[PDB]
Amino acid sequence: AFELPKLPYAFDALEPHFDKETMEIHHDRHHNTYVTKLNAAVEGTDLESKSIEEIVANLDSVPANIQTAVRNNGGGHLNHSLFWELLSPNSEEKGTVVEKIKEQWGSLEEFKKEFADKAAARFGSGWAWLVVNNGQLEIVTTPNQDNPLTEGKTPILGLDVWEHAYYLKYQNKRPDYIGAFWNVVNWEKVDELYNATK
Amino acid sequence: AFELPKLPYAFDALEPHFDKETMEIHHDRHHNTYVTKLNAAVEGTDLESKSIEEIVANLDSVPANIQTAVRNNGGGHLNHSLFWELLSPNSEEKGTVVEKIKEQWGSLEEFKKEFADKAAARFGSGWAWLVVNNGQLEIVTTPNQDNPLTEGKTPILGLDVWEHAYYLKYQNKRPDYIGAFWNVVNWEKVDELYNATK
Ligand SMILES: [Mn+2]
Ligand SMILES: [Mn+2]
Repeated sequence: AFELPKLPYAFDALEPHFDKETMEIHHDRHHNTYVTKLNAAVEGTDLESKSIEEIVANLDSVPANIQTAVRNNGGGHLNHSLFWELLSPNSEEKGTVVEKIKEQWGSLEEFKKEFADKAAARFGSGWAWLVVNNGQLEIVTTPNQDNPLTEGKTPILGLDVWEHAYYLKYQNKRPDYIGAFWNVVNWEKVDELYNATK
Repeated sequence: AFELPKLPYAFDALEPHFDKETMEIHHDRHHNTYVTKLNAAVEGTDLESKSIEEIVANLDSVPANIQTAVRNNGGGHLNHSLFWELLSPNSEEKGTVVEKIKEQWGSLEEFKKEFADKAAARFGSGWAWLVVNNGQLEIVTTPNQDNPLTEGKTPILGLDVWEHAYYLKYQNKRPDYIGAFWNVVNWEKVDELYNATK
């Protein structure tokens, strides 16, 4: 069923912000494992022929016996597939969302400050998200590989704050990693995901 | 009130099992942060002059306004204080508990298998525990910095499977880390904690 998407750039395309060793491991091992376990959980079930977005949006309906496996690895598959596409070696802070951000938060900087506090505050493994909730933009975080789509909020930007995403280059300094992320945001993709809600 | 406990050995004393850079960061930053934040949550209160074990044990009646900070950072302070004392550069597979394990699981290698499978199955950030409950041994894992003492079960052995504990040396290879752990278990301390429940 599901497959591991190829990266849209080289492992080292995001240095010096995200290190090449991490990009390789993160994608080829961690993501891939999410795919393997996800396929095992869904094979033989109604979920097999569903899209990853459809599975995660309707995770509350998934049978109790495979719900955790799908929640965690389906989560994993969706979240990382989004993540790779939301990164870019030549981020431009412009476009539809940067403008909606500017209008809602006053500055792009004010927005980053709020995103960074919430992302740093996520205790344990999780993700920080910019989501649209019924037309309105808001910053939420989730534990582990949970995704706001499960609660009917469309994510348009996400940062992975599992320690495996930053430890090799940043060790404990998660605030420095979040700071480096801004330089590699794929705002074009962010736009594409926002405009898909309209 | 609370203080960062000193390590009973050198930063490099557990090599080649747990690397020295990890031990230093793990102890000086990660554990220290749990201590700083716990101190902020309990200062000027009842809890300040209590022992970390009794705080964590009676977390369920700690007022809802500081519960999360105590749970996370107190739990953090407890779990790591146990962890450092539960490790040794002079590890020796004998004693009261080894014998009980032998009796209950059949062998050490059987008990290790079940411990290693559960430790590897803990999704996200967490700990794997050997606990005394109802005068029997039981393997359980907990999320984040939760400790089975809160659910009335006395832990006697504990393994940190937060990615910070192993990423620098093992990266994604959590099983290899669990494998190395066996070589530095301080079973003299496990005996002491087990015998304290009698
Ligand atoms: Mn990840
Ligand atoms: Mn730890």
